[PDB]
Amino acid sequence: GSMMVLYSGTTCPFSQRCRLVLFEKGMDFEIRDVDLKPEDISVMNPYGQVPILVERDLILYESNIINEYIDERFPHPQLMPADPVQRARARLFLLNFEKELFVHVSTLENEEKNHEKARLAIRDRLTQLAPIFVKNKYMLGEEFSMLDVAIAPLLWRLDHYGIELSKNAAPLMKYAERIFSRPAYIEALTPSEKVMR
Amino acid sequence: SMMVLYSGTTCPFSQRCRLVLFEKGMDFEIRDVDLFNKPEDISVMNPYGQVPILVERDLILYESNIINEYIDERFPHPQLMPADPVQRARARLFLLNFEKELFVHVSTLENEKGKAAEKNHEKARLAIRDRLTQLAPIFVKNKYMLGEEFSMLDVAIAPLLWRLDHYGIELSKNAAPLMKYAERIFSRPAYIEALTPSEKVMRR
Ligand SMILES: N[C@@H](CCC(=O)N[C@@H](CS)C(=O)NCC(=O)O)C(=O)O
Ligand SMILES: O=C[C@H](O)[C@@H](O)[C@H](O)[C@H](O)CO
Ligand SMILES: O=C[C@H](O)[C@@H](O)[C@H](O)[C@H](O)CO
Repeated sequence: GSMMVLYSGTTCPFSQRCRLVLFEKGMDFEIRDVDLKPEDISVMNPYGQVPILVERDLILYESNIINEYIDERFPHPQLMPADPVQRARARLFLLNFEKELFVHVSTLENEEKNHEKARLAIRDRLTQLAPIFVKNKYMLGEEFSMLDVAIAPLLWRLDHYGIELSKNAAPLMKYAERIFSRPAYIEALTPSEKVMR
Repeated sequence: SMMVLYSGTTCPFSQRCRLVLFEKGMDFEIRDVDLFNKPEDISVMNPYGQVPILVERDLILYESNIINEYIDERFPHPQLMPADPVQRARARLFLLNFEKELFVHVSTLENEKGKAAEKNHEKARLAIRDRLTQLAPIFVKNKYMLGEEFSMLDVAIAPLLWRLDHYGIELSKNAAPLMKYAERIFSRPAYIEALTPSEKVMRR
């Protein structure tokens, strides 16, 4: 039975992952907007960050941890592949997103010359990713997954972040629109996020 | 199982995977990798050019914790990640906090070389010392990291505890419960079997 409470940053891309996941699963939950921040935030998460998930005695932070937990509590729809081989591949992709893209998102969100280096790294990495979507509907092919969940807040914020993409990036934007069109995505978007595009 | 593990002979990350493999008693092949003369294909299989790498048929995994979670799911005996979703989540968060709080410093110690790295090494040592010393009181009442049952958390941290002398990390006396705990790990026959000859030399 669901008792989920999500402490969420209204313009936080990491929080948007969790918000997206909760709306995809269509279960009961409560979102608490955090203004960057009440004292209990650093009590619940010693790193002082959102998102934070609370369900009874459980306190979780880090968006991918939170989302994996939710995906296991409410397995429909399935966001992590059921097959162990596929699940491992996907976990490795998620991890690489964190290393290759979202460390730069953190720079953009949390910290000035570093911002420029961050944008360039994100452009370059997306340039490498773009050809995937020549043939694939979603990251793992036909099925929506945690990989799409994870990257969507970044793709959403490309203009907000002042990211210029290379010529080969067109299939990536088509892919991005396919995510943004999802009913859960629309529902999980904050008023503040909606203005970004 | 047709698992092949590319393993660094003194690589603490590789040791996690060797340890998991011996704990589960499955069939496997270890391919010993000499990181002083790293073969080109290591960088083909893993673009970060690091070991451990697990290859099983068409699957190529790297990152020790990803490899181990995969093995644990493929062969759940004994279960190293808790079955319960709440416990599994807690455990995953603990694992992640280990990588951030401890093993970024192990990476510094292992991967950065030269006289330039020595200031970074000293910081890595101090950070590891301070963090292990904070954790130590846990092992007064707990046999293993999650209590009575051995888990992935013990797997993850053991190669570091094994290497404290090797890294020149000295803990104060109040870290004794942590050392008792470490010996509780080291005495497991799986642990002893998974040690390479070079790793055995690491603790006088
Ligand atoms: N996060 C990785 C780190 C693995 C790693 O750093 N391996 C080191 C050996 S300790 C390596 O292969 N370095 C390659 C090199 O620089 O030659 C994991 O958990 O597997
Ligand atoms: O904004 C937070 C609200 O709590 C909202 O998320 C609802 O509770 C949810 O839609 C339940 O379905
Ligand atoms: O109560 C002890 C818990 O097991 C927890 O504290 C973990 O041991 C953690 O890894 C240390 O932060």
